[PDB]
Amino acid sequence: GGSMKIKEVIVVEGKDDTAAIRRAVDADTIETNGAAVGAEVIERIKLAKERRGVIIFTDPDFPGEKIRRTIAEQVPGCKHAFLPREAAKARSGKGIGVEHASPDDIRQALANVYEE
Repeated sequence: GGSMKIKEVIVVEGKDDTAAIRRAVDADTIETNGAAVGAEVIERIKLAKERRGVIIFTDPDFPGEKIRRTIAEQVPGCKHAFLPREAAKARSGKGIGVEHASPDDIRQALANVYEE
């Protein structure tokens, strides 16, 4: 048994990121659908950050990192989750993307945001 529930809202790129996350944890997500984010979505992320915290979780390539840096600049105090080293490799599993990550690799990424 067992399950992991996430208090923070998880900010992700798209629908397949949300799907991979939901297969791993009980969590709410906000999808940016890219790095050109309107003020309305930024406002929703800011309100989530202030109320519950936010974890940004994007792909370890240039476009995913561009989303991450864009949100971090516009919403101070977001947390950041990263796939473990092995899962992030392009030659391990199905690739580098969050959308392709196994449930335990997503849980490890999220667990590593917390000090203890």
